[PDB]
Amino acid sequence: KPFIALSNGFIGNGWRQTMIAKFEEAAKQAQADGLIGKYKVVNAPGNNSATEQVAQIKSLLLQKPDALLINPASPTALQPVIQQACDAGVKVVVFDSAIDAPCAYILQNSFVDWATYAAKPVLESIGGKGNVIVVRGVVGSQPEAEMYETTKKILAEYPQVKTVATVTGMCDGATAQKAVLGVLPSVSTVDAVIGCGDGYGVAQAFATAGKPIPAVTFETNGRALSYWKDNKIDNGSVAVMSDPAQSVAALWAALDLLEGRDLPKQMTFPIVLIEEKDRDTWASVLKPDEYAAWPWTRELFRQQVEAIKTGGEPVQPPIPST
Ligand SMILES: O=C(O)[C@H](O)[C@@H](O)CO
Repeated sequence: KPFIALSNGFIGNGWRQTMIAKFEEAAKQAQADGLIGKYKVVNAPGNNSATEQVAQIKSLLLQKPDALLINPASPTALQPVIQQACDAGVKVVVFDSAIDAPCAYILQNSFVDWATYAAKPVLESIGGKGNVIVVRGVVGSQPEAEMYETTKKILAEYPQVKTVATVTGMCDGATAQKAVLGVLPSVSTVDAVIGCGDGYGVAQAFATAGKPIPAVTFETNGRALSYWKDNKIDNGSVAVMSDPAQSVAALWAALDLLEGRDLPKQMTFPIVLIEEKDRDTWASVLKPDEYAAWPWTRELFRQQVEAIKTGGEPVQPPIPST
């Protein structure tokens, strides 16, 4: 039975921890079901560092995986080892990123849509004027770079909005908290903070400074959703992120690849946008540290692939009630 290896370029935020947890739960079940024989997760430590991930992938290849799932630390640094994996007969699914690795299959989300849903409604909620802080995501990664360009583009459409600081948050609340706290004493009143699923941490910085909580971009986790409700935050705050369960979809892709099935080289799967009407539904199911994730079954995966191939309607997976 196949050996599925997963190499993850950054583990220092809760989204990535949910992404691993969902993969490991799905893999464990696949193993019990006799669909796979073995699975392994390896995380590169540090602030999204490609050099150690490349080394880790080479150590994984020595164990002869049948498929390798990769969340890449860099848009470019993994290309040679990806080709090395393919040359050794390994099926390679790059997920939660789009990179120019010709032998790999790409399974991503629309980072552009995410960045737009995080920035545009937030700027509208402050009347297209005022002061904002930009908190960047997983700097060094391809999705972060794409989203930052998108955020700047949207900001350019609102001339009366001033960026009073840019910092790096790594889509991690505590990291964002620390970086924002660092600049608050030096800046004018802040109307919004456009970040990467870090709004709970951003909010704590403002609370520590005794300043009113701006419009923020929350984590799609249980704790942020509850904070949003319990303080009845009604100030333009939003909750949108990519799907951590891209890892589970990548598992199903790998297994289909391993039995000779054809997949598109590029696949766009859906992000997780939590509009007001969906908050309580998600909050009912998510543990505090658990990020919202689509429950991909092998069948739901195949449906989405069929929609992609045929250009049909994106599958809108169901919010789990359990
Ligand atoms: O760590 C994260 O939040 C994710 O990888 C995003 O940067 C891309 O979906």
